[PDB]
Amino acid sequence: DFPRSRLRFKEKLGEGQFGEVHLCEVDSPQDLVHPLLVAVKILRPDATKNARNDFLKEVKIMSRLKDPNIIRLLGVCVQDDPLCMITDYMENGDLNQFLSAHQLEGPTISYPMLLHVAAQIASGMRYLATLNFVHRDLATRNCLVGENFTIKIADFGMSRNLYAGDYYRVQGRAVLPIRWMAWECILMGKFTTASDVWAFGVTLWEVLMLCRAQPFGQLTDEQVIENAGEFFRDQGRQVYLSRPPACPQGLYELMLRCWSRESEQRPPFSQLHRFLAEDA
Ligand SMILES: C[C@H]1CN(c2cncnc2)Cc2cc(NC(=O)c3cc(CN4CCN(C)CC4)cc(C(F)(F)F)c3)ccc21
Repeated sequence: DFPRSRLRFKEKLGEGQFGEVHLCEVDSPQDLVHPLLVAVKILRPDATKNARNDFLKEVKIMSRLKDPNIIRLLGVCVQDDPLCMITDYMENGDLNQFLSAHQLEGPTISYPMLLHVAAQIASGMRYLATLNFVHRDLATRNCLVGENFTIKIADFGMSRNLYAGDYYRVQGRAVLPIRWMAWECILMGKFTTASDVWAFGVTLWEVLMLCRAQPFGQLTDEQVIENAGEFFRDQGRQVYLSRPPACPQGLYELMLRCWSRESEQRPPFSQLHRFLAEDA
């Protein structure tokens, strides 16, 4: 596994129950593939067996995820306690905070740069599909920003209090990000690659809004659940996210295709990348 002796503390990026996150420095990297900045999630020596089990299930998943636009697992420290996972560290935080702090061309962001960010997301989602892996929680909050506008798709679960509003419970049953979920996810619980395309659609709406508003921000969580019912009903009472001001009708009709009632009609990520890379 990874030598703990090679991890040099810099900052405590945060804490929670059963663990805490650290930013560390690694000299002369001859373990991975001038010191390298790494992100370390460490399990508390007080953590429950349920907490230990969840950590090793998460390590198992991440170990297969190897793509330039997906968060890499550099290593683990599982042989002894406390258990830890080492990922790449993305200096500019998540895409939501990154976009929220910028204005369109407080630094600026250009329309081609917005599309370039949305292109990395599609190319990344394309990879997970080739592995037949459903993300289940794609949104800007779950996208990390690095040097030279690089985007790497991550998943924080429901660990950050900042995004508590993006999740609807449903107890007790299942805490869900309904505002990003397709109609079939809400009514049936049928998560697929085709429903990830719907989430991608909503994510591209977020990017073109520059993370300024929450999807269906004027409607209640119950009203959004009601709206999934109208897509199944197909009588013309179904509603959609409005066109962002800085969005041409062209790119808007793309978002609309991610919102086709039939999952077969929704375009795949290979097609979504190619359009975001060619048409502007
Ligand atoms: C080190 C620490 C801090 N870190 C950081 C902080 N600041 C700047 N840079 C980096 C980011 C980070 C991220 C993770 N986990 C992932 O990235 C993730 C995990 C899975 C599978 N789990 C989903 C959640 N579920 C509850 C359990 C299963 C899916 C996917 C993918 F499929 F989307 F790729 C990626 C773990 C630790 C850390």
